[PDB]
Amino acid sequence: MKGTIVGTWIKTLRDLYGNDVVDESLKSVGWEPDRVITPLEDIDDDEVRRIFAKVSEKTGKNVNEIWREVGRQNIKTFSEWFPSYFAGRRLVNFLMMMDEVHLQLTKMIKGATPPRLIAKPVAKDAIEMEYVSKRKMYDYFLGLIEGSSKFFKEEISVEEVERGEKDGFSRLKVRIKFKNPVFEYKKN
Ligand code: HEM
Repeated sequence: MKGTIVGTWIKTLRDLYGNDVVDESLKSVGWEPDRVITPLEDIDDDEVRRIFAKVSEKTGKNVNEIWREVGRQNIKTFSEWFPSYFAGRRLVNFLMMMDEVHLQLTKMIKGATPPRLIAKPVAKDAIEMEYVSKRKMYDYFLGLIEGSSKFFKEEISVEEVERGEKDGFSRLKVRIKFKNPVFEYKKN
């Protein structure tokens, strides 16, 4: 997992559960105190899993609930650390550019496996976004979407269209419907 992104999760976990829980969890995996992660750094997915397992143990909360809460709260963290991706954008534009952003931020990582997040308009007021990744981080995915709605102050309804798993890849397709129209038909 891209290091700086794990960095956002650490900050978000501190916001949710406190420095004691987080410090203890990072200590359990040998994380240097006040460790600063650099842009080219990659952090083992298993290390991330172990950090979250410790937070779960200490807070008594199920790991899936933690990922859901982290997703909901991490958008704020992203808006502070990566402000350029939010400036002058509407929620629909933000969501539609995510697939490209994830490809961009993982390009120079050995064995890059970013999640695919292809979104496609399906109506004047809705898009279908399909999460595809071997990591099966459904709760985090859904949480970020909810947090994005809150950050952009644009109400949406989210319905699952379908989910599945094949050859190690998990997929979750959701239909995101906006209160007001966001698209209009134009000649192709
Ligand atoms: C400006 C905001 C965002 C940035 C900069 C960003 C960046 C990233 C990056 C680089 C990773 C690491 C991937 C890897 O190392 O393979 C990641 C993970 C992830 N991102 Fe984002 N992300 C943002 C917003 C979102 C949003 C809005 C969604 C979903 C609607 C999303 C869904 C995910 C998921 C589910 C993962 C977890 C890894 C996986 O499932 O395979 N991200 N993000």
